[PDB]
Amino acid sequence: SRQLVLVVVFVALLLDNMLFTVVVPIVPTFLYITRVGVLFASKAVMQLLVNPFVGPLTNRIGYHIPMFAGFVIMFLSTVMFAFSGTYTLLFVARTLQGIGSSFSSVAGLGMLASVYTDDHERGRAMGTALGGLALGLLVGAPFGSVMYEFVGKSAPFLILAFLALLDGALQLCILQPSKVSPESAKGTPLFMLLKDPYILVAAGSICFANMGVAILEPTLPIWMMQTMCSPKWQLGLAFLPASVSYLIGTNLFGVLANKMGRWLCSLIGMLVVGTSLLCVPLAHNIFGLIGPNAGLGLAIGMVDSSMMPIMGHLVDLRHTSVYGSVYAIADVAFCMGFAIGPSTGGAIVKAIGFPWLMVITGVINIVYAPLCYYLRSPPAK
Amino acid sequence: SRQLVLVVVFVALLLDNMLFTVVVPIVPTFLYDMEFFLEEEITRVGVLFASKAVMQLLVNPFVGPLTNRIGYHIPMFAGFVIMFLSTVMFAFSGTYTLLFVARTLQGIGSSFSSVAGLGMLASVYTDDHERGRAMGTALGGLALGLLVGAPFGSVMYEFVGKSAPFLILAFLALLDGALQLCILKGTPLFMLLKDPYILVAAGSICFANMGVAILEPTLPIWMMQTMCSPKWQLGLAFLPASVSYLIGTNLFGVLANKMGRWLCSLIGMLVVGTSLLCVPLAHNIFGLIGPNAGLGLAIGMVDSSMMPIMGHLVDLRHTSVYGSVYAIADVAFCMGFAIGPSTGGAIVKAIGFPWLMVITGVINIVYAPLCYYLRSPPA
Ligand SMILES: COC(=O)[C@H]1[C@H]2C[C@@H]3c4[nH]c5cc(OC)ccc5c4CCN3C[C@H]2C[C@@H](OC(=O)c2cc(OC)c(OC)c(OC)c2)[C@@H]1OC
Ligand SMILES: NC[C@H](O)c1ccc(O)c(O)c1
Repeated sequence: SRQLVLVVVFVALLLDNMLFTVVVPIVPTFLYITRVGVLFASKAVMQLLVNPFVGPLTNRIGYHIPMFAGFVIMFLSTVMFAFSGTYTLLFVARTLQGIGSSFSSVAGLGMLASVYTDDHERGRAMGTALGGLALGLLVGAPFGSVMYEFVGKSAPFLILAFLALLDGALQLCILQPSKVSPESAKGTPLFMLLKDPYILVAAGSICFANMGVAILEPTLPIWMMQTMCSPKWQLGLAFLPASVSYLIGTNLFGVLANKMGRWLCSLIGMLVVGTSLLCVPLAHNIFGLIGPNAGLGLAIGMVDSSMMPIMGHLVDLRHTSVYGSVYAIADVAFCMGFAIGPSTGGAIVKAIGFPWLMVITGVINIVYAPLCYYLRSPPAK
Repeated sequence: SRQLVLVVVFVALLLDNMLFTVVVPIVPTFLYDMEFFLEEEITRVGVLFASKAVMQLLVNPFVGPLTNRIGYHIPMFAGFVIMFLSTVMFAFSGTYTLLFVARTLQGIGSSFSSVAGLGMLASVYTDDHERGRAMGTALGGLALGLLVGAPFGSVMYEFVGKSAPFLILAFLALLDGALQLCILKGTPLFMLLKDPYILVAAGSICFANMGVAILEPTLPIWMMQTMCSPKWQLGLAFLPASVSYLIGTNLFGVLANKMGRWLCSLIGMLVVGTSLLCVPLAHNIFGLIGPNAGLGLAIGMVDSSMMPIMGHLVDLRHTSVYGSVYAIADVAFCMGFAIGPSTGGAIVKAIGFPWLMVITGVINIVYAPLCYYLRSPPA
């Protein structure tokens, strides 16, 4: 039944981020710049304030009930999006989407770590989970775009709700969301784990790579309109190479980094993240961003697939075998990088500028890259 | 004949590089043989290896006016003589002090020979494209000397005794003198290190070359301490470095201009740092074929991407001469070979060699973002 758990996480993370990326191409057309920016950040902020309360929560109720709650909140958010047509209602739906995604991500990654106890196999299970995440990000944009250009606004949200119902049936079949079972092992407190430089280094690498992508997310279209003066239909396709490379890289490197070397995988991934971010503000046309964006996506996939099991290896080597808090910290890094991007990108660009922002991010990644060597062989307990 | 000057300069540079890289795997073994504990003498070994760089740095400014005053053949002949004494002293020295004098003489003679021979080659070939054919051939001979000398002394220290390779090199030096025996300005360097762009390029070259500069005095001792390899493999381990450097320099001289020189230099510095980090984890001679080959390829990348950048920087702003790119990278070379081995003894005494490799790799990686300064430099 171990494989069956991965199937849910493949589909749980598939649909959780499908609404996260299907709402972007329907909101600015529907409501028709700062006001729209704060809307997207609602998922990031609200999940950040709930992650510390979710980590220890999984130590007493298990990963099943939080996942079922995330499913329920997914259903409610998508159905509310299907009907609500005001700024406040969309903000509430976004906040619900963020909180439910918090449960879904944390519980899914924790249960994936728990049910897989071999580092080599767990480096491929998480790789395929991140591949499903990349597939969801790939399919979110064209889905909503096409069925808003044709079927109607409530159509894609209704279809996603039906797929969520299928997900609930699947979780009733295999995940068993019926009873609360506390974890036998007592996880270490979060503020012990924040004092461990190894977990700090891993979380920092993840947070800095995802900050490199997150800052690029909203800031890139503004730079495109300012410099290249390009139509709208290909702006979403601009990030398509990055997401495709992320999917390919997460699968391949979940296969490969176990034999390549985890520390080396993270180091080279951060180095290519830095180099790609340096080269990104140098492109003079849409074709010029295929290379740097593809490299950045592959690098972020490398960092994710190499540090996602590295957290489990660290917690198994030093701390106890309770997995909620470490992935709570990792998702906190993810979500903080997500939050810092859109709410502050305009101010950062107006103050220093996009090229200097990318240079700063890339230099931080490069200078931080050697610190990943600290995880080559962390001492045991 | 003009080709005679080419062959004599080729032999001179080849012999200089051969001596430099043949003193590498013999001095640690030679010192160990006398006693039969190298952590106490590592500092003196580093100072000995840096003596040539220090002495060359001291004597470099005088050679210019010295060459102007008396000519080229006499200082070039002086290099032959001092190299002969260096080879003979290496063949017969038994104490540390004698070897130090031999290395200092080798440095003085190397400076004399290199400067005088390159000046004579420039004087004879006034085609202005010839140097590109003749200078390229001379540098290829330098690369061949680096390729051959390191395993040479490694190969023939357990087979033909101790002074055999040095005697052969002295005999070749006699042939080099015989070949030459039947024969017949702008922007001084002190103002070329006041520009931050050229300083960035020179620092890149020096920090990339420091990976091998530190390796030369301490790697054979590390091998004899941890792996217990045979005495004819210590100089063999540097064979992958030479092969990788030749492959990388050719390939990237072909291929670097299309992807951008700054990107090639940045990637090369990053891979230099990664390879120097990977070096301490090698657990046998076979394990070092990967990291050492990668480090050699990385240094070749850095050189092939920096030398054209140095040429462009010198041409756009200052008035460049045939040796401006040679001089600036040379000063980086001597500075690296003097500051690496000199502080290497102290660093390995305080902390292990792996920490030294980690430190050098970290400096290279952190300096790597500084290569953005050279992306389209403006007057
Ligand atoms: C030692 O003797 C040197 O110092 C030469 C080499 C130094 C260093 C090195 N030592 C080793 C020792 C080993 O065993 C212990 C094994 C491997 C290595 C390697 C591999 C890496 N490496 C580089 C070697 C290359 C030489 O430099 C040039 O070839 C050159 C080329 C140019 O144009 C193309 C120039 O510009 C016209 C120029 O002038 C500035 C110089 C350099 O200086 C003459
Ligand atoms: N884990 C998500 C990752 O940061 C990412 C990669 C590529 C993207 O186009 C994206 O929106 C997010």
